[PDB]
Amino acid sequence: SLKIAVLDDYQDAVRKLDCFSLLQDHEVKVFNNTVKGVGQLAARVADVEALVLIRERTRVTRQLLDRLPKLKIISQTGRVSRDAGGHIDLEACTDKGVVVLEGKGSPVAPAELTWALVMAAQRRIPQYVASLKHGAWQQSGLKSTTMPPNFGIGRVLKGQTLGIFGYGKIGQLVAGYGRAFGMNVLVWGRENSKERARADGFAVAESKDALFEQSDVLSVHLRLNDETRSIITVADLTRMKPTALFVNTSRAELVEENGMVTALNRGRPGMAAIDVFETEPILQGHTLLRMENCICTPHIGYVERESYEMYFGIAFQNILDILQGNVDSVANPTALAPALIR
Amino acid sequence: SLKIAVLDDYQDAVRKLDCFSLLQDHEVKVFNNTVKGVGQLAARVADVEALVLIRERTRVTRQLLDRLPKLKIISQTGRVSRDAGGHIDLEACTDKGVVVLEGKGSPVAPAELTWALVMAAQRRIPQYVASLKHGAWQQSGLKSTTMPPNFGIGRVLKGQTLGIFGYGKIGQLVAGYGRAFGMNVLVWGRENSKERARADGFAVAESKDALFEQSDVLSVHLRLNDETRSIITVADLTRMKPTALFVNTSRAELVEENGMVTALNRGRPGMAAIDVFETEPILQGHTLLRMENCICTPHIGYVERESYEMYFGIAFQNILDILQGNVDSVANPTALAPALIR
Ligand SMILES: [Cl-]
Repeated sequence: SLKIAVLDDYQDAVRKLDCFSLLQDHEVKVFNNTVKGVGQLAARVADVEALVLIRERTRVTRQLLDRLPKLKIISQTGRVSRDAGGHIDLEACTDKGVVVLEGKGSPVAPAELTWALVMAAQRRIPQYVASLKHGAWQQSGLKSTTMPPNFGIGRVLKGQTLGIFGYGKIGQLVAGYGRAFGMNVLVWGRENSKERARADGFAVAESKDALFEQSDVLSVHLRLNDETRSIITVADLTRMKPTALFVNTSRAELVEENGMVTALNRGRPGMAAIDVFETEPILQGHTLLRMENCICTPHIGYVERESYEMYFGIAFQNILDILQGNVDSVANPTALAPALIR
Repeated sequence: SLKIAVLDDYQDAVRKLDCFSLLQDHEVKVFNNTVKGVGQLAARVADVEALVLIRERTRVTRQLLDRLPKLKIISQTGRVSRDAGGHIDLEACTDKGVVVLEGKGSPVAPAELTWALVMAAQRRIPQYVASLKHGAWQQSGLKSTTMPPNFGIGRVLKGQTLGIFGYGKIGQLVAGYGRAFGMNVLVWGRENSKERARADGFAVAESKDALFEQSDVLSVHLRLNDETRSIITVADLTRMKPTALFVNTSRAELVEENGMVTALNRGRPGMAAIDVFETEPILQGHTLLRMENCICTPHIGYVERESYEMYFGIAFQNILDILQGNVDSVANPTALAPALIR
């Protein structure tokens, strides 16, 4: 019987999941807000032996682990990144003999979310809905002199060009949606992405430059690492059409710092839809939130009922499996060794 | 050279269209708001000989035409309905010698808008967007105590049931989007609609009861006529699951008056997304508009760039064509016979 904490559950959804009953033999506290800074966070989880993390919402540093003597298990919803950086210091965990348990993820919820944003942006749904609530009939704004003529009006997807930057599992689903809407789908990425795209019957853009020039909607599906940090520059974005939509439900740092705000202010692309920010949560506003030609959602790509059932079901079962000596989900198995060999 | 007026163009889009230059030899006035008063409407359009209407935005009554001696042409964007309802009194037009020109429609823009609402509603996009703008991180604000658990978080489409009521051109497209997202499509309608659906590979409902009970998302795709008017009752809607979404982008009058409000207030369906209203424009104090579980858009289904280019292109060409004697677009051909014979 462990003291378990689940962090960063803003809408208090975790405790209402069918899978929550998996932890019936344990004492579970779910927190509904985020605390940053080592001191306050260590005091909040001082007695917990098992910590459940929601994706990358909280980072686990050596300095945090120094302040947590009772911690035995970190159970990660979704994948644990082995690369430099990563939101969990695995070596520091291994040093304390804290096991990190790895879950599994799914591309479906964030792919559908990507498309929901494509459709919402191209039809100016948030803008029209908000205007209507304030009494303005059929008004979406977007009528500035710097903007294209009739930019406030909806745009059809059929027969337009969809650029897909990155062809992993999410990119592949979203490319499929494009095809089913009758869009002209072009893919770009590393060599193996191009190969899998060609095998799937998708056209590959001539170059990265060609992707940004030609796309009416450009959507980014890349994992963040040293190769892809700042891979999208202001030069790339300002190559985009004045009527073009830039979509990013991946990671904010894929675009060079302030690059997006900068490009929107220069009028190319014409619109953006984003789900991810450099700093989260955003409680005190953001430049992009005050722009009528940006639609921003609060990192809801994976916030979905079936996704939570699967994600937490696995993270909770992982804790149960470890307590029975099944250590298959351990990311850092050398933390199981005695302190003498550690 | 005729005096032409275009009515009800709220965002002043018509004059910025490429097809607007078809009327370069004429005097065009475009109005940007709606007057319904027969006296105020007559005074606006007192000197014009050609009237271009935007779908059903303005009603043309006998008592309107009586107050308009100079009017010769009514050019309709989209189709002209010969139904007992009908927003134009075609008989009055004939009696006054006014020719009514019928245009052509397209299912693409309203089908894509339907899907945009399905996705916006299922991921609670406007709710999350508006909350974020107000400083609430990852709150959809669906704060009812009688809603299903976790109803404030998003829901994937994959694996869910898509109910389609009516299988014309728009329903066929929406069914195709359902299939593309991995939904189980369920089609209901008249025999020939059900037959076309089975041939297209879709499951069909055995009864209207089955359609309302089994759908997770239910979308209505019927034309309004003597049989489909008030075809959806409160009793239909309260057969829907408390987790279900009802979508209506077709016509408000398919649903019995106050039926949707009543049903939503009784928790069944759990949510609605509605593009069409009994009286348009609506007022800010409209009942549905106040509801957190109703996403309301201001009849934007056909308000789209390519759609406007197509619809107005045809309507403007129709005017040009009848001025040169080509009268194929005339819906009331007997209006062309001499006043003494009328
Ligand atoms: Cl319309």
